[PDB]
Amino acid sequence: LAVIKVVGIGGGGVNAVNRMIEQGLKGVEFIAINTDAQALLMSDADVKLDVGRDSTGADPEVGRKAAEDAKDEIEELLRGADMVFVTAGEGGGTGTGGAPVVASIARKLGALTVGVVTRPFSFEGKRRSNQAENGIAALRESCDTLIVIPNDRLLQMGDAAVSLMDAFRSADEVLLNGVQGITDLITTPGLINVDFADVKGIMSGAGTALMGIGSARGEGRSLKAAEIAINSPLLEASMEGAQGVLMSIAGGSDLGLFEINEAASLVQDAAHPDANIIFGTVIDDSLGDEVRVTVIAAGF
Amino acid sequence: NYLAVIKVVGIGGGGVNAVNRMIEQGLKGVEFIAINTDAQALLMSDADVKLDVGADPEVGRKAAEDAKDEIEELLRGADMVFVTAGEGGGTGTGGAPVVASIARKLGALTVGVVTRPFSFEGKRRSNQAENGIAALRESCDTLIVIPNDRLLQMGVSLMDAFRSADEVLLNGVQGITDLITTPGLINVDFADVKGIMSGAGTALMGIGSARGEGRSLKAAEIAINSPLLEASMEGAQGVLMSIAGGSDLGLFEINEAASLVQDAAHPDANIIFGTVIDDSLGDEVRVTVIAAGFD
Ligand SMILES: Nc1nc2c(ncn2[C@@H]2O[C@H](COP(=O)(O)OP(=O)(O)O)[C@@H](O)[C@H]2O)c(=O)[nH]1
Repeated sequence: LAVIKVVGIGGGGVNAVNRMIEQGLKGVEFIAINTDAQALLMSDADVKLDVGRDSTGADPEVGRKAAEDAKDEIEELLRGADMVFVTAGEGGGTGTGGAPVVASIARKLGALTVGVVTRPFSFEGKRRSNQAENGIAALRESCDTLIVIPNDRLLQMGDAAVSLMDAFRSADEVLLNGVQGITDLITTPGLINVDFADVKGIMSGAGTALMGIGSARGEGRSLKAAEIAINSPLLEASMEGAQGVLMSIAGGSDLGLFEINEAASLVQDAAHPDANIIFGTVIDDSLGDEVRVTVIAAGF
Repeated sequence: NYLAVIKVVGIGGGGVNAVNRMIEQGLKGVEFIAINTDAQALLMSDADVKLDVGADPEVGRKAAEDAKDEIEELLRGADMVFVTAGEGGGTGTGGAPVVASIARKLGALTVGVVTRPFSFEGKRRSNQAENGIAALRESCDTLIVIPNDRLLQMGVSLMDAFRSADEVLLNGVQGITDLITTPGLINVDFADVKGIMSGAGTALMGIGSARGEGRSLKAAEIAINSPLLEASMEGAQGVLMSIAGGSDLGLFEINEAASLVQDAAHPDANIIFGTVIDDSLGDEVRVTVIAAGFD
């Protein structure tokens, strides 16, 4: 029985986590870390830590110092976790600076440490994009796996008439997608069981990674969802280059092995010839006639 | 004066986190108080009462001392106060002795719970772990010391080690409070608990669990021999034992467990014995033994 903790650090990460709770992500403890006591009052995370109270504003250095000052505190909150996720929106001060610290503390404790962060949209300014660049380099060193989701690419998906708040709600969703895609294999498996040891085996020290999501209904759903996942703009066409791929397919209890397999086979065929691919399934009884496929691609 | 008022104070990062666990597990019958002692960080809490008085013990000590009146008003009217800094060090280790002294001067039965870190954790300068214990020992009626090293002889990986420490910590409070607050076939008189705990000094704890036939005896045997007890059962002058179980828990089996602790305890020992009804345990029995004093 694995203990999984998901940490949302910074305003973006704390919003992603709330979205995760609101969408019903199960079998994980949620921890919100931020430098603003108000925003935290609003979070529905299980643990809420307010850091850098004296210091405190989009300065990654302030946020690193604020997490580092609270290092013992954070470590006490994490202690006992087999798996730790660190989600944030790269670019600001709290998530950018703080994320690597929370990651390093989890990795030091020997928890499978997975980072799940977004790159800011280009329209947000070259200062943020730069700070996210440095943020992700640091975070990379602290995580077993770091999935980086480029927000610009999210605009090539969903609606073409999306406002600025919906854009960021899509960022929340996709961060949920990345966490759920993995944790659900462990907490609520289907016919094909991929357990903590398995996920640990493929994602330990796998490095930098991208994700692809796809979903569909009705005839040929599993092939359709797999195909969308593998061609996802978030994967940045780098699928056929990946050395390690974890693939999760979720559907109701009625999800048969034939469909599972079809998706699996399509994915294999698009994958690198020497690719280590693990296929797992998820029971999710809320999905109806829909299946969703998540692909995590690493080792380029 | 007739429904024990029990106040559980978690102080510092590790203390509040322990209290939040207690709320999360559904610990009944007690009032929860969260005291943040750090200036730079606040761990939030769903505790009934919260006081933010904010990695040095000295810093915790002063901030607790500065807030002594507020703390005293928070503790006024309690019959029993628990105080813990939980796992990890920090300012809470400094603040704990203060809350404890305030509670004792108010005339409450003051029980501290403290943990000794795993040796693999290393040590921070000035022996501040051992000093936090000595200061808390001077301020408490009874200090329950949990030596985490002993956990690695119970039943272990690193994540289990840490999770076990948290679980036994919660039990250092729940084991005794449940006895007091939650009915069972054999109930205890608070005045007795106060009799064996008042000015008792250091105490150690032992836990045990078993299912099926001979469960009460098996769990009590595990609890009485617990490595956490550091075999202090022999010399112990004051012993509390509690058996938590479902409603069907038989008087005979209950009595066999009580008999066994009496044989194992020192001849001159005070023994307070009782059961708890917890219908969520199923076929399981959980025993807790608190051993205080020496021969
Ligand atoms: N997922 C998500 N990302 C956001 C949200 N708001 C802002 N962001 C992104 O997160 C980046 C950092 O902002 P924020 O997390 O508020 O900064 P911080 O709190 O100082 O780390 C921004 O540049 C955006 O790309 C949000 O509501 N949800």
